[PDB]
Amino acid sequence: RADVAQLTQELGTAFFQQQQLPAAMADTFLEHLCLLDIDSEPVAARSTSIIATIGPASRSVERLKEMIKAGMNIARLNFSHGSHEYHAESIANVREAVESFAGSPLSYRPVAIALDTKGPGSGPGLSEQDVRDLRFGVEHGVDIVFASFVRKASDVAAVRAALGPEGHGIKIISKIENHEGVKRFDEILEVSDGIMVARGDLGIEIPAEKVFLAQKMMIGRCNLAGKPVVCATQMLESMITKPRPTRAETSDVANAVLDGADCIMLSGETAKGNFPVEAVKMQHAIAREAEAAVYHRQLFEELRRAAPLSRDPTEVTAIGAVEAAFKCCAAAIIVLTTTGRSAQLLSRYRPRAAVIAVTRSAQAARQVHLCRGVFPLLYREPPEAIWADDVDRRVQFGIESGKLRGFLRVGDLVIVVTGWRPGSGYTNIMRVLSIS
Amino acid sequence: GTAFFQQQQLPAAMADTFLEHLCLLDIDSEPVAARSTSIIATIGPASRSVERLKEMIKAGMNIARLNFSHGSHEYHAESIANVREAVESFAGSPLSYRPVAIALDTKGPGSGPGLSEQDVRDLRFGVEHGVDIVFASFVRKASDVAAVRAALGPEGHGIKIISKIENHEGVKRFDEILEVSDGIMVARGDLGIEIPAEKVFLAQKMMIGRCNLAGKPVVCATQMLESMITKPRPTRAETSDVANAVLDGADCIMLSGETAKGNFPVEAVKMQHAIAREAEAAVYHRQLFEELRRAAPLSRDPTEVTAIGAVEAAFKCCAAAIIVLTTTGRSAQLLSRYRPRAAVIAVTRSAQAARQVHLCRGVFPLLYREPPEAIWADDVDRRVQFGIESGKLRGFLRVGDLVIVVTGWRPGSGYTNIMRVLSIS
Amino acid sequence: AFFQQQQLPAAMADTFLEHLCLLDIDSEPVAARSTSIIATIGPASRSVERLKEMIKAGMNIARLNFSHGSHEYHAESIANVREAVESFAGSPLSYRPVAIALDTKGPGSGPGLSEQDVRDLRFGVEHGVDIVFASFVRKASDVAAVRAALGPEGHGIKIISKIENHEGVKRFDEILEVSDGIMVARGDLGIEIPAEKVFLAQKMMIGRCNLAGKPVVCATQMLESMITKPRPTRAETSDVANAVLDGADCIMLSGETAKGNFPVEAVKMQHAIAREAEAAVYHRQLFEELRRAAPLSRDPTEVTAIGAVEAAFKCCAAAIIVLTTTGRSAQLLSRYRPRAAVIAVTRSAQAARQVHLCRGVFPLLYREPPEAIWADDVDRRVQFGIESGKLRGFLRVGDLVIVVTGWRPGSGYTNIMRVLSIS
Amino acid sequence: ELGTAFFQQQQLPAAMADTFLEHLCLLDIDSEPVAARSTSIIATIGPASRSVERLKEMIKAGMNIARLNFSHGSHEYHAESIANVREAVESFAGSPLSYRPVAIALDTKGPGSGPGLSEQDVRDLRFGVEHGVDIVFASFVRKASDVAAVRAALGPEGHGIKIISKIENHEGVKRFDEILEVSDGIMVARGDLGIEIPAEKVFLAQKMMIGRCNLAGKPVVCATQMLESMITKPRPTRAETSDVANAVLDGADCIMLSGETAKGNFPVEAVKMQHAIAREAEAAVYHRQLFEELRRAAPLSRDPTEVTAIGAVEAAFKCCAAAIIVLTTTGRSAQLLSRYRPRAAVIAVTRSAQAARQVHLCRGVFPLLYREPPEAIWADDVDRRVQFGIESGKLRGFLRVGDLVIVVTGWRPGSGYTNIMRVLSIS
Ligand SMILES: O=P(O)(O)OC[C@H]1O[C@](O)(COP(=O)(O)O)[C@@H](O)[C@@H]1O
Ligand SMILES: O=P(O)(O)OC[C@H]1O[C@](O)(COP(=O)(O)O)[C@@H](O)[C@@H]1O
Ligand SMILES: O=P(O)(O)OC[C@H]1O[C@](O)(COP(=O)(O)O)[C@@H](O)[C@@H]1O
Ligand SMILES: O=P(O)(O)OC[C@H]1O[C@](O)(COP(=O)(O)O)[C@@H](O)[C@@H]1O
Ligand SMILES: [K+]
Ligand SMILES: [K+]
Ligand SMILES: [K+]
Ligand SMILES: [K+]
Ligand SMILES: [Mg+2]
Ligand SMILES: [Mg+2]
Ligand SMILES: [Mg+2]
Ligand SMILES: [Mg+2]
Ligand code: NA
Ligand code: NA
Ligand code: NA
Repeated sequence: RADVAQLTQELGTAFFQQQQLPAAMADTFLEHLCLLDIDSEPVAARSTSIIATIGPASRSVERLKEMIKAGMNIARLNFSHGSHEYHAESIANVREAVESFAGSPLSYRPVAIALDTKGPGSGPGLSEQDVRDLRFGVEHGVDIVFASFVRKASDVAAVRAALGPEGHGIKIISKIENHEGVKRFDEILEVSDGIMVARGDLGIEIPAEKVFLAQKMMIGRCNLAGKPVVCATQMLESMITKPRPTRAETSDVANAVLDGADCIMLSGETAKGNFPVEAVKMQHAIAREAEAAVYHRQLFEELRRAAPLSRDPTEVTAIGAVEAAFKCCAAAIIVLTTTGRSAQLLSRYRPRAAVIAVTRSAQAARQVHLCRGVFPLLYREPPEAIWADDVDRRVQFGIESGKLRGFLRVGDLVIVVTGWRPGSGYTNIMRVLSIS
Repeated sequence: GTAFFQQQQLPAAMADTFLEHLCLLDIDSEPVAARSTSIIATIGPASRSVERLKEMIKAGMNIARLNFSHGSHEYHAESIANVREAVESFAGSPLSYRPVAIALDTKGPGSGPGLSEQDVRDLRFGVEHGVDIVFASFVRKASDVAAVRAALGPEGHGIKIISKIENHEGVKRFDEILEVSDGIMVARGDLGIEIPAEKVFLAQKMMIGRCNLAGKPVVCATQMLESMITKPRPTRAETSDVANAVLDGADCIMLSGETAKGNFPVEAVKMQHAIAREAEAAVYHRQLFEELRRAAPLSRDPTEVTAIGAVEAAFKCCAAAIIVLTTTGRSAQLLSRYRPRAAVIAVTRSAQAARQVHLCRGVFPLLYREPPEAIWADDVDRRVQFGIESGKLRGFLRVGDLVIVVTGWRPGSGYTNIMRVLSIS
Repeated sequence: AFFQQQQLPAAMADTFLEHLCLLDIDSEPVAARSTSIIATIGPASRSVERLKEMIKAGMNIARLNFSHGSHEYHAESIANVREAVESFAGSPLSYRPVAIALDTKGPGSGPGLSEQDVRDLRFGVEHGVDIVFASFVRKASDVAAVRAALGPEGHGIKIISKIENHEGVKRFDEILEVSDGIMVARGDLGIEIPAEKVFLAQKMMIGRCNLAGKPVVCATQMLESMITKPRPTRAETSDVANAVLDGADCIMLSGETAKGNFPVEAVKMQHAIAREAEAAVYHRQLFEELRRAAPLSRDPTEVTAIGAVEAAFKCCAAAIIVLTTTGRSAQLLSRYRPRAAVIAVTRSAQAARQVHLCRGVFPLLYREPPEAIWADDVDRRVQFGIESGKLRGFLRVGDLVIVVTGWRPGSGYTNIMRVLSIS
Repeated sequence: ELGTAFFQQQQLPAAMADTFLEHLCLLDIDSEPVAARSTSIIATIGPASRSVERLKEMIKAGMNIARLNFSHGSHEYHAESIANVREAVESFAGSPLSYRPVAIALDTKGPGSGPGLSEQDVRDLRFGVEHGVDIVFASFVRKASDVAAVRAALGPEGHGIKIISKIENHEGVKRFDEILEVSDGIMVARGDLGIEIPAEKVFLAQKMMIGRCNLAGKPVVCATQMLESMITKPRPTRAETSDVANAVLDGADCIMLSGETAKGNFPVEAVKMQHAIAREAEAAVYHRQLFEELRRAAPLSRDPTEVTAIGAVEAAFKCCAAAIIVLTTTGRSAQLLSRYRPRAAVIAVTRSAQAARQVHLCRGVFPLLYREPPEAIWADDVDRRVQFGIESGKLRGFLRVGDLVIVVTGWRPGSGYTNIMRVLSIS
């Protein structure tokens, strides 16, 4: 207790009874489980992003507005079904629903658009349909590609080549769907931006009883590499027909978050099901509960022990900022980022504190949804004449959005992460600030 | 030789952190050990046939659950007769005979504040028909367990009482309930309606952790393979749920509609068996054993002291099994609480203890039928040899394997105090 | 080559046992010596010429034992120490501050702070001593009497309570609470309690001081045989190494420097052993345990300190440069025992002297002209830390350093940590 | 059932701590040691400690191993020292409470230069075999071939003599692994080591060698200048008491006295001081981390003696066992228990007088020489030896009725079959 006694006197016992903080303070994983409390309410914003597949049940602008409000962060377009005209209309509807909230930039929630490819089929690699669909993606400015049936590093290179010179900024998330993809995982992760554990095909390609081993291994390896990992397929399957999920489905969603997944996905549940909005709301409710149940004490210790020494100032600042956030129970870590990289490096240490990422790049704001606990804020103001004042205005924008979004209150401590000069790659500063 | 350290997730077992353990999990590393998490199958119209029950026993069913929320006493007496006929059909080959427990799951208190009159009648029927376990519905406080125990009367003292936690009050009063119960059931069906659905996993993980700390059996129940009531293969969420219940530390996993009324009762049992085997090999024993040891208090009880020594010895040599002689099952339960990787082969003359020890993870009961040898030390050795011969026939043991043998210094329950390292010949 | 030195193979070990197995006599220490050396000034070490050699050998704190000698004698010792210290002031990038500590005679027959101690404490204030080593502290009220005897002009003097008997050990927690630090005074402790129990008292007190983040001094008979012999015994080198491994902030020399035949050699020996022992510290366990035990805090200096030490370990930072007025920001970094040297840039001459009490804090006294813009003044003090660090061998071009500063002037506002590449 | 007082003695509050830092913070000068002293004391025999009367006082003070330094004195001088040690030891053979085996160790002059074993070392090693010494402390061992030369010189009759390799220079430290592999144990010979390598590096060599020996399960001796000032002064310095305590905390199986007992004015007081400090330091060992690390670092084993030893040590910790009674012919089963550093005393019952003397090299092993004729029924002979261990334990203060003990035996007679651990209640 002496390690939390002064902070308990200052913040109160009510603060320390919420968000599974009694379980967080435990000295062993066993004691942590024993202290999990159904009466300990989650307080933090939901950190695991929700990917919802867009289809006939979730295509209308009106329905998409409800889905964004329910918690959808990434809209998935499954190119296994529908024409280019159909998907272009889905993209337009998503963009219309997203831009309907651009009224106030303080609450504007960016939504990424992901293109999920049909796949190689009987072919040994990049199909002609995938080449056409990937070209459509670049032309329509998609943020992410979920590349189907990635079996080796050369499959990812073929996807990158098909995106051409104009699609260099698009994130490639390799879908691991068969035995070869699992066995060649390391070479695939090395050349990918992230991974999707595509359990539908994986569960038919390898014995169904082995899928959890592949899922846990891939999530662990992605967490170690600091690259986003998506858990997908049949997470809330029964909700395609019923308004409430089974006990196995709620458990699966909670366990994907506890495993370390950055994102969780909905397929038939939102694309064609009877309750698309309810499915998004259910993933949101479970992820909030499960994130608070993460045993950060061991996770942070293990991420530090396993991660190699780094001479990169962004990485060095990120670990210092996460350590500082844990020391004071910081409400948030506000970070300025051009590409999303500084926010991704904070996310890899899994802080309890929300990572509020302030960026001018609309694409980076959408793409950072791939990183757990990163809350993107799109800054729209033109640059100030003095650079230091432009940095300060962006930090204040993060604070004001954080106050109005519920993340921050007067009296809270926040960690602010910035760099010494303009441009990407120069993050090197960490500040402890009292919110006024 | 060399292939041995490739199997049963041994590369992941040797890892220095839980994160690296996860990174080393291999879909090609085949499980070798026998499946340690017991399977409880609910009996109903889909699974009452004596011939279908024989297939369920072969598939891996260890405990037959009788749900007294449906059917009369006449119905449940027929279910018991059918289970006993199917189980006893294998008694002609003692080396492969698998005991099967019979559990009575009560209707519950309804709108009442405690033990119902129907529950009193059902509990007496349970004693009269010799059931091994009671799964007491809606246990909300310690007095509910005392009322169940009193309704079982003087003749039902040996029946195990597994308290079902199904509502907010049961979760909040968990410690006082566990203290007076033989074990717990995380009854997720009612729990998921009584508390928010998104909070059930917290209740399940807490209860399993607390039962593991207390060394008392814990059952994970309801909708684990729900889609298998009508489909031949489960969903990805269902296989994950079964695997995670085992990784959480559940001693038993259960099937309800999947075996009582569904079209795939045998396949549901086979699926739980296949998943549990994979998940048990994926347990990070290095941390689990260390934490169970650190949390367990010092003990002056020789059975408890021998059990921790035997489990430590089994991990040191990668023992294929710990062979234990037991009258009540207690010596096997105390070995099970330290979660050894080695199968705990429990040799007993008590048909009831043989059935009840299925509640304890990794305990493989063998019912010894022979009358005692005149020389007690020779009778103990004959039982150890029966454990070895059964283990060999069932694939648990081979010549060259090391086994830990746990026995006592005198006849009768409560005197376990010896651990021996034996090479299988 | 980098990873072969300063016991880095042993530092990477997964257990304390494997760390011991990987210790290498060929792995040379590269970091500057972090444990301060306290040398007792007496007939063998009073000359200005001798004191210059002692400062060069590694003496950081000059102890005046008021159990012997008059006020006139000690005033002359103080003047000689100050003359020797100030003779190196011509090179500001290499100047080493040296603290002056007054070790009291003690209560004797007990009851009441001695009238001799009242006079000696007033002498200390008048002569501007940095530290008081208060003899035979048995309870919190003894520290209060020492503080009261220092008066209004002595508020800034650090009180290091000497634990010398059973009562002091038993009432340790209440003593530490009101003291700036502790001295494990093994001479009297070894006569007051059984000789074979002193190591238990030493290890307990060092552990509790490390937990509290307060300085702890190991003292007496560390290199005893060096009073008459040019080389110490095997037990003496082991004792010095083990005091550093136990977690002592300072190590002391008494008769070895006050009256011995080899005072300079004794200082050189403590310096050589301490540097080897500091590299042999198993930081992986020490940092984790200190981090887990240090309470959660909303004080920005405490929050910045742990973030800075974590960042330093992540990049193998050559140093943590910190700006400090009172020494507090450097003390809060020192409590986490970084491998990186804590270079404390200060304008206060007294704070520069007193921070030698905290392990791994290298004080630099800032004497460069002031800048008109506060932001430029801070930057120049940071560049001074870099320049002094380069000259002294702490830093080289290409090294990474962690820089710790505040958002406004004055003490108590440290809240910034920056990762900086040298040149 | 143990009482409250039980958990306050032998640093049990510090033993229960969750971190090493918390363990240090909980060390208590008022928490009295209760266990018997486990670190053996080696005393060098010389003019100050040669008389039968002085040796009797040294045995009473705690001397377990008598060291004969063949760097000085003739074969006739050392034969008289050996006879005096044996006379002093056998003078207690009447009283079971006072009789204790004492090993005799021959410390060689060394190679000086040359390319192999010196002619003097060959003759001195032959003298050792002829006079039935238990241990050889081989001076200036630099490589594995130096150990093989000592092993060869122990002739056809002395293959059972333990070779403790003395590491005294840079080459010995650098070639440590190959030396330890072929040796029975190691001596950290700090006198020469402190002249051969920089004085400030000796502690690194000491801690490294003790750690590697602990990992290998082989005895390690800390030697030279431990209580140096006691050659002329009746009490040691603060650095000397610290050095003894830290050698025990480092993991040394034995501690040594050289000039302190060979020529000093206070030989008996030096032995008493080492006994007093070792008892305090053994209780201060952080067993929770030590056992966990020894467990994690030691490889998996299919040797039943090793498997039984770890099970027995785990069981001893679980019940706070007063002792682990082990039957051993060569000492190996006691050595394998000792490597896991139990807090419980390891009472080793043996018929071998040589094994009884030699097991003093292993920390926490209390040898009991058994001389009853063998029973016709082997199980009866085993039971009689187990009860001999219990009754000796009761007489010596290790055990009382109601205590729990762990008993380690094998399934058949002869060395190499240890495979049984039992939990017994003392009646
Ligand atoms: O995370 P990224 O892509 O490296 O961006 C971080 C960069 O953002 C900043 O904080 C602000 O940069 P800009 O003013 O160019 O937007 C830089 O100081 C820092 O290098
Ligand atoms: O586990 P339990 O019920 O305590 O039974 C263990 C008992 O079994 C035995 O091994 C054999 O006893 P029996 O010969 O009476 O079957 C005893 O020595 C021991 O006390
Ligand atoms: O360690 P201390 O005593 O709190 O001093 C730290 C202070 O030093 C500074 O870095 C510089 O302050 P000054 O300009 O007054 O010297 C402050 O920003 C900070 O509050
Ligand atoms: O430690 P060692 O030399 O292997 O001796 C252990 C041996 O002692 C015994 O316990 C008793 O053997 P003996 O009857 O031959 O003395 C054996 O069962 C065991 O193999
Ligand atoms: K697809
Ligand atoms: K029921
Ligand atoms: K004094
Ligand atoms: K010699
Ligand atoms: Mg697919
Ligand atoms: Mg129910
Ligand atoms: Mg004194
Ligand atoms: Mg020598
Ligand atoms: Na996110
Ligand atoms: Na089972
Ligand atoms: Na000993």
